[PDB]
Amino acid sequence: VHLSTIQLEKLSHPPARFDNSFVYKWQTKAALARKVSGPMREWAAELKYRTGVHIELEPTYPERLSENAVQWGAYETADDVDITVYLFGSERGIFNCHKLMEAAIQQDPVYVRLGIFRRLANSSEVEWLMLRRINRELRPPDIPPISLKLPGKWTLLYERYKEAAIRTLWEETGITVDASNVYPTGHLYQTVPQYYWRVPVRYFVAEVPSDIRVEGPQVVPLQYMRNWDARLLRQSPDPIDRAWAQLADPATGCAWMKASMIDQLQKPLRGDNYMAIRYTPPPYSNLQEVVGLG
RNA sequence: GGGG
Repeated sequence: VHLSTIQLEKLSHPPARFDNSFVYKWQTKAALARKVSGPMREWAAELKYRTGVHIELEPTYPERLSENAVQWGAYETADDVDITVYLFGSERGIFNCHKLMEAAIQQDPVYVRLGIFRRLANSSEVEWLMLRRINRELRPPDIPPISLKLPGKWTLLYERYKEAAIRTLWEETGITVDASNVYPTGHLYQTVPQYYWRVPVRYFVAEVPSDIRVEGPQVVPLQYMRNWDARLLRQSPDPIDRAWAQLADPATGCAWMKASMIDQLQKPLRGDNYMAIRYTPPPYSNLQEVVGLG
């Protein structure tokens, strides 16, 4: 796959807070600094590949991040959070990186999810392809160790929503879907000031043939659950594990599950209507009836 | 900086 103005204030001398590179500073809000670092620090890593400059963020007034009620007091939303961006690199680096950021501020970095479903014989219900990605141990305090997810990752710099959903679908399942068969189904943005770095998420759906070859993760494959012990996990007290043993393929790390099961499994850590809120097809797709979410 |  094919992998208004920002006022930078040059620091004549670097503060010992970080100790012949140049150092530039940008004072802005989390509404904008969210996009220069991106969904998973990935847009920052890409600004690093393209220009070589390193980026670091820090709240300007972290003390306001501890108050509950509202220059002083609690922040109302995560977008009013004051953020200080520091750029480290050559002068041509900060220069080249400066416009890339000025094009990134106008984009909308998001996480993307492609709900892949298949029809069943003797059926009006459908099954969805499910993954279990094991999260890094350097993760915020509200993110569990293992995430039961549908295929999808995040957009790259300059990448549109649906192409990212198509790209990252193949990266985690080896399945190739055509753009004419992907339909947008919704978007969520639920963040709180303390999680000022959270980006929204765009949702899509598509139907694959019932006999489709599910190869599994094609990128970072050891970052997903596979080759588990069938009996060991069958006695786990977590209902998701007990569901993973019964349904998932240990060779690929993928499982086909009904929407009545997904919402039940996701109910503790998400709530009700998990599938219907995210993956309800639009009427023009002739898919609402076959999906069964209405 | 993981939309479970």
